[PDB]
Amino acid sequence: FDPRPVETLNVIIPEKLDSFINKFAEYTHKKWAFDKIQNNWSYGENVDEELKTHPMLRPYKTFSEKDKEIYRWPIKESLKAMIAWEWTIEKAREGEEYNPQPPDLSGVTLSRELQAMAEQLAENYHNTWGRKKKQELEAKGGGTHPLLVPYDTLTAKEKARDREKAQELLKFLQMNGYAVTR
Repeated sequence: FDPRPVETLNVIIPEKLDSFINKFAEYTHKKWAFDKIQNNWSYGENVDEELKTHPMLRPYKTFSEKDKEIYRWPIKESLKAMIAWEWTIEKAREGEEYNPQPPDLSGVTLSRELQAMAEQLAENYHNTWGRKKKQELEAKGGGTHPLLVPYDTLTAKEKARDREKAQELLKFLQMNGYAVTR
């Protein structure tokens, strides 16, 4: 297994997409926050597993730029991968879109083409993780990991997390009236 994640260092995301990045970042936070709250988690100055408190259990708008970046960076990385593949992301249509009530993406259907595109994004997520994992293993004294194989050899249950991340992005894009082609 020789993972080659797409280089995004010099890939520039158009300024106009800043709005979607922030919106999707907020959505991702709402999703995380919603789950935590349903599990009796509350706001606290410090992260506490026993008291189930978390300082980030608060409106995304009240976050500092560093905290917002926790959500925005992974999103920018996905977009930079898409731009690197010369995919087109154009606002075509108007979007169909402490108690966080995040939008329900359960009813969003991706075309076969967008699902196919989600596969390439998911593969890149796996190659990114793989390349980072190899560098971690060596830094820690060597070793191996069972998931260090090509994406296509992974089982369905193993592809799941990568697929859902790719689906979430493409769903929210579509829900906001963005058309994605190649």
